[PDB]
Amino acid sequence: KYFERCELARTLKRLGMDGYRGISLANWMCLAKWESGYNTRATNYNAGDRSTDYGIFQINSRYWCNDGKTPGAVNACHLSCSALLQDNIADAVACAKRVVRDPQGIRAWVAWRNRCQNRDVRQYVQGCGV
Repeated sequence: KYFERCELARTLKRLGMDGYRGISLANWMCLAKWESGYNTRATNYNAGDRSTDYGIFQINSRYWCNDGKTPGAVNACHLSCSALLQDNIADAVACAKRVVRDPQGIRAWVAWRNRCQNRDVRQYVQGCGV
């Protein structure tokens, strides 16, 4: 499913993402926007290392979820990567939270550094009632 901007903002807020490990909702919005365009079905195969990025936050199979086909991969979120392809994003959010509990925090996603860090991300949550 492709979420509408404010629909996603409130969906993430209800799932407890607002200020999680000090990360604002607008930061998460910017991340989902640049990672998948708010598409829970988004997928990207990385031919270089044989891994795949899954769902709305494009979480990688090498370390976070298990798809059974990534060489020497781990499953830190303890989830089948299929769970990251559901319209319901509760599991993807649980995993995104797991990712940010590590040292890097939101910096785990290079796209956040590229397109959200030190950027004006207000626009992502304006008018959403969050």
